Amino acid sequence: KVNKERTFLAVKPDGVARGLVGEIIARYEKKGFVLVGLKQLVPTKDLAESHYAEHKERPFFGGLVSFITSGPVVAMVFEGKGVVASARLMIGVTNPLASAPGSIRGDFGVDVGRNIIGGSDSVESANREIALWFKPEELLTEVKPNPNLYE
Repeated sequence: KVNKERTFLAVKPDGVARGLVGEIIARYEKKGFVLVGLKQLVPTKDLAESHYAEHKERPFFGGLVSFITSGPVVAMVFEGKGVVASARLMIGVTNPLASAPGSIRGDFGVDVGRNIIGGSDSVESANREIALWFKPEELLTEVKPNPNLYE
């Protein structure tokens, strides 16, 4: 069902180094989304290249891959109604300087290349990304819907 949609979010090495992990997780918890997967890791080049495959024909791909593998990342899966599009709205837009106050990039970022966090752009991409970053055994099996959040 609709309330069981999931998205993949990565706090990138800049977000981790700046001590923004808890702030970010708290925003998603307060919204009512449920954490169904979480880990810190240093991504491998193989994983990073697959993660960023949509950009592989562009010159900036190499820099995205080098950066995401340059230090720890906090990988997360959140679940809830419309979580893919909502999590993106909560992040802001590609340019942090154009991101509205209240959004994560709007409150915390200034540079496209140090954009703190990325989220899946679609349900199809989210399913692909979740399977890339997490083994099925690392994900919660089932979330009972909170009646205070869902009718």
